[PDB]
Amino acid sequence: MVLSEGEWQLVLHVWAKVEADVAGHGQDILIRLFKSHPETLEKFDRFKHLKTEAEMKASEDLKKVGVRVLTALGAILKKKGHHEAELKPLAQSHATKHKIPIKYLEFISEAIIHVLHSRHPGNFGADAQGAMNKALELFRKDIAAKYKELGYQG
Ligand code: HEM
Repeated sequence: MVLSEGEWQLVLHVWAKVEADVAGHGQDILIRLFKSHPETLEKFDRFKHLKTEAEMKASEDLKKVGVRVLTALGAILKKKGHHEAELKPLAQSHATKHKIPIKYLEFISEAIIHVLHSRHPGNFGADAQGAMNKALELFRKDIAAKYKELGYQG
């Protein structure tokens, strides 16, 4: 798939608002994930222990990870589709070290859209949301293809 410049602009425009507070958004997206799809939390040996949303909120470690998640995602989005190089090492670690199914990338996508929707209503109307969904869809499809090449495709 291919996004139009207009669609990229909508993505980048909300993203710029996310960038005003990476850590806070990182935290909101992960907690959202963990709450909606608790099975995802099992994938994190580091966080597995966290029982309640309050604990999750208090975890500096969880916060730290959210920043790394968003930072990486942000770098990919800014590439506007030319993200081969950035994807490689991400696909390698997620497929071979972390074993993260495409399904779970679907769930995080859903959490991202949910949080942007809540926090940036004015910059996240139907068009912007559609643009974001395409971008996240393109990410997922390219990562899936890499998984396959790497022997995981799952
Ligand atoms: C938007 C998609 C995601 C991006 C951009 C992303 C990015 C990252 C990055 C950059 C790191 C550090 C380097 C590395 O290990 O690759 C990381 C670690 C990790 N990620 Fe992803 N990831 C995403 C989705 C997920 C999902 C959905 C899960 C599981 C449900 C997952 C599980 C992990 C785990 C368990 C680690 C290592 C955590 C630790 O021991 O600190 N990630 N992730």
